[PDB]
Amino acid sequence: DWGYDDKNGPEQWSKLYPIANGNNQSPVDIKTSETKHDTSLKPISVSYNPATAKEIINVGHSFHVNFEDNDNRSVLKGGPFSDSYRLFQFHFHWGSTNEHGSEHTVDGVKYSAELHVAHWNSAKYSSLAEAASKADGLAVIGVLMKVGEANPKLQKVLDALQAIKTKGKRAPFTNFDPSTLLPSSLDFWTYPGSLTHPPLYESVTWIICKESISVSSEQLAQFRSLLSNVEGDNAVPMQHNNRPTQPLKGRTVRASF
Ligand SMILES: NS(=O)(=O)c1ccc(NC(=O)NCCNCc2ccc(Br)cc2O)cc1
Ligand SMILES: [Zn+2]
Repeated sequence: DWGYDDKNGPEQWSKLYPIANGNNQSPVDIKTSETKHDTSLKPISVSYNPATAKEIINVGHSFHVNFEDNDNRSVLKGGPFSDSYRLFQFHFHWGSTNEHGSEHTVDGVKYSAELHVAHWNSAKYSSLAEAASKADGLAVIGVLMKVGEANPKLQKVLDALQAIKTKGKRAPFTNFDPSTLLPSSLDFWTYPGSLTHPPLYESVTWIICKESISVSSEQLAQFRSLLSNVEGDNAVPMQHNNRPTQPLKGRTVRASF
């Protein structure tokens, strides 16, 4: 099984998942002197229905908030896309201390955490499982989280963690619109990339917001106090789950601004 420790972590993923050394891997460092402004990029449009929120799950290396994805109640449109993409999940990545924790970096700068809002191409495919391995199958919005003031918009998420403290626990998580977590401006960078952990499919069009959102040192501590072990075993806090940045291999990061 893969993870983030020294024996099963990102530097070893290539043994079971050779795509880890591929040409479209994520995350990346966005060098702003090398980005290309593309006037053809449209604004990002998100329209999410809070009734699609379903469940929060401790998946061992992280926690996931999942959404009902049987129809187009919650969709992402615009940006580089001609297809509509259906929301299915959001989750976070974080690091061992405040000085790192984001997955993407901007001009070498590491942030404290990163929010991922993930969608699948329902115009072309019939399910997440079909879409997840297709080059145009997934769209993920990344938001860099800068340590500073406590972010009240995270409250429902943080309040839910006490009920999913150990691996495999899950609980209803309803009536929540994750567009409330996005920054005020949706100016973005986009590039073709991958899932940031196994199976590492090169199926993701990334949308990285220029504006960060805030998170406090104590809110990050709540993430790190989640446990990767099953109930009854020795407690193993989820200290970190961010992958190092990967080579661009000639890809172009486009800017909407
Ligand atoms: N950090 S991230 O880059 O935003 C990120 C990382 C991982 C994921 N993973 C995901 O969504 N689904 C798992 C793989 N697809 C389902 C699948 C796989 C194999 C078989 Br067999 C059947 C299946 O249904 C999403 C976003
Ligand atoms: Zn992620």
